[PDB]
Amino acid sequence: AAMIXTXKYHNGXKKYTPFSXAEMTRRXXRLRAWMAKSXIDAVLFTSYHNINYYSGWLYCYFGRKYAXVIXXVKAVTISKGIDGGMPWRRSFGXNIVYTDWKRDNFYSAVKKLVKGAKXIGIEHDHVTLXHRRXLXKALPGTEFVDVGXPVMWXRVIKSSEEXXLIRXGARISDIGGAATAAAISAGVPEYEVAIATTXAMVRXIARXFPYVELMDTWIWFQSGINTDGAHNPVTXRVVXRGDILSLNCFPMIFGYYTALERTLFLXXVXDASLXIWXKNTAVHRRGLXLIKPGARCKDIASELNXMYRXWDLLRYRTFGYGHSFGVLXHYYGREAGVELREDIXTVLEPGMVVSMEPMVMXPEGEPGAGGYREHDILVIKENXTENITGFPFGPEHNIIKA
Amino acid sequence: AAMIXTXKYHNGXKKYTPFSXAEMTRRXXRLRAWMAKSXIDAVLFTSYHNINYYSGWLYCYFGRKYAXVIXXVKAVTISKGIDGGMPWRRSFGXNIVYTDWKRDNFYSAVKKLVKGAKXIGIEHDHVTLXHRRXLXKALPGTEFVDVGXPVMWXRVIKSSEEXXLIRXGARISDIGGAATAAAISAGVPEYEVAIATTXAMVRXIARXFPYVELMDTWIWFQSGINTDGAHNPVTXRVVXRGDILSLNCFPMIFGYYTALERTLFLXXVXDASLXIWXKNTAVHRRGLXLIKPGARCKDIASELNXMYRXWDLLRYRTFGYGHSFGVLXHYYGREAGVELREDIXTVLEPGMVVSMEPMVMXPEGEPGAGGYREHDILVIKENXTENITGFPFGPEHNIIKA
Repeated sequence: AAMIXTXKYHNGXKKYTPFSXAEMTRRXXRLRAWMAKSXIDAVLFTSYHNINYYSGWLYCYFGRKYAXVIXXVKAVTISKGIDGGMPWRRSFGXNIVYTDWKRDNFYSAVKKLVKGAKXIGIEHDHVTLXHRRXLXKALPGTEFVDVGXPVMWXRVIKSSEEXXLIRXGARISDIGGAATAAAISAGVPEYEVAIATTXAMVRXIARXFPYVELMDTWIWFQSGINTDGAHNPVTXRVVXRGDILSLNCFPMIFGYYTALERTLFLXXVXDASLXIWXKNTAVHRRGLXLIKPGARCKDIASELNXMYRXWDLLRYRTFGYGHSFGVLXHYYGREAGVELREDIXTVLEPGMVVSMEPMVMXPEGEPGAGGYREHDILVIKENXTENITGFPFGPEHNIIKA
Repeated sequence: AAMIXTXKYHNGXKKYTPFSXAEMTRRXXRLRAWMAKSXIDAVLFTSYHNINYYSGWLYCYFGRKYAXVIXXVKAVTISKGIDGGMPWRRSFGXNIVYTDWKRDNFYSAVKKLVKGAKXIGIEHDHVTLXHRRXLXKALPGTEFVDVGXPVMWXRVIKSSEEXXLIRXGARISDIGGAATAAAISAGVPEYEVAIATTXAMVRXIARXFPYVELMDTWIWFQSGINTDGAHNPVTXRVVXRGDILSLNCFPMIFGYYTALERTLFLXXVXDASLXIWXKNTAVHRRGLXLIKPGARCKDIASELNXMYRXWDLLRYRTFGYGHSFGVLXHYYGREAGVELREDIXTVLEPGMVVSMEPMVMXPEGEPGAGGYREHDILVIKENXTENITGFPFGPEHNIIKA
């Protein structure tokens, strides 16, 4: 007991951030605005993605509860004692800490920042059944309302600053892109290429920011059958001549995700594979033209489906054509509202940042067996969209003969 | 629709696994037993850690729903189209795939594998409120019971095979350790050290298995104020002579976590800092002796707390003395039932794998400012506990001069 349960130790000074004070305030005020309309007294964010969007700080889980409370006048994050003052140095607003000594210390903190609320917003899509039960025990008369979906929609529109940062990530995506290409050789293990590439981006990232946290940045370099799944982990498989390859760059900068995904081939490509590769590339080019303000997600997916249908490749499609960007990674975020999927009528609006990544996968034993995929990032504007991915795609440039 | 919604396509052949068929069957039958005694018809696992423990396969989230169903006769994993046949190649048992074409495709998948069930077990500590209502919308008269807690308790005990794998991780933790040490030097940026270390471990893992997926393995190398938080990310800060440093190794092998954490100093260490470091190491040696079968987690903590209370350092403790190992990582898992915290009365039994990692944090400006910590893993046996961490700890060895 004589041990501190909830105290605020602000160690060190606020760290650099790419986002301006106005940008961070804009976000926090967007919420207060939504609260005011839905009669909410305070909002309790708990996911990686929301806390990062609204505070600028990205937390490390390891089984502990984390959060951020926002009412009309304040904005506070709730980190654990294991994080010292890093969460305070990195978040826009205030920070408070709780310890492991008592099992309810976290709730004791949310309670302190929630004094008086009647209706509180929590993320219905991140809060578990257990967490909800413990929250009701901690906040007796509070009615919980969802803020998860509302944030998601508000996040689909990127500001110029977010836009600025994503543009910067795309650049690094190309730097990595160049490093993979240079590493490709018959005989080299996949993991060696990944190491070469990730190192390239980490160093590049470390160099372009006065201050920055090198985190989660990774590479997915797949060869042969490993290419049958877009998220397949790097393995120790040896790359062979002729193998179909998949270059995937994911540099994570201040929580924001950007990627570069390109199909490649070692030494040479066979007719069957070349055949499918070009057809997929053709769909890609068409996809890049369909991204425009006012277009419905499904319409885009329906039109592209046709081209595949002609070459009877439709049944080999692996996943949706594109998703929203911003604050997400492989283990958090992603605005489900914007998905280039057949039954999503969501309209594309200026400010959104979607991707075009057509992929088909052919089975083992089949000619051209493997996964084919190109991935570009487009910023939607008032009367068009800007493709910000520089790396070349297609047979004309990606048959690596090093 | 001329497009497949739920189909199973097993592209490739079952990959190698460190676990035997007996080991995996054991885990799946532990559930089947619990279900039988609690009258459950089927279990729907949905978390990273549970699907990995029971199927051996670690999925990639990226916003999609994943699962594994287990009734009395079958064991099937549910993966997305974007994953191709990788989920099948790594799953112990059957595998089914669903597509993005329709929003409920995943649900008709679980629906198919759950026919006739009245009581279904889900993970209440992982299922969101949103996920929960959708499951109720898809499985009408079905009653949901928690299976997360039951699994957590069953996983606290590690089999020999798991113990084997964990010993291999620890060995790799030591290689990372040597690599970090070799890279420490006034003038070098933190991330350069991190890269050297991670590269060393990834290469060492790729070399130890006929087949292995190189995933998530990472290093946290902290210097100066960045040592105030144990999970503080790598930054681009240049290391200076006399800086306190934290070496942290986390190799991820087939989803299993192991760790090596050691306090280090560059060139020299001041008297103030050497002072705190020696006492922390003292709390460490004592902690290693207190880990034995029969001990209650809370008793170990109360006993070590008294040591810190002697030197008036108790107020600087950052977090719990130790946790349980197994299928965990920074973004998933962790058996909450075994925490070396003040209010946890769990009795350590043979077969558990716990850590001993005392830490103290001194604020900026104070003498000795910084975060001090050591981390050893111990495999509890019938009559004692084996320390499998080999890298040295203490001032006698970690005042890096190079």
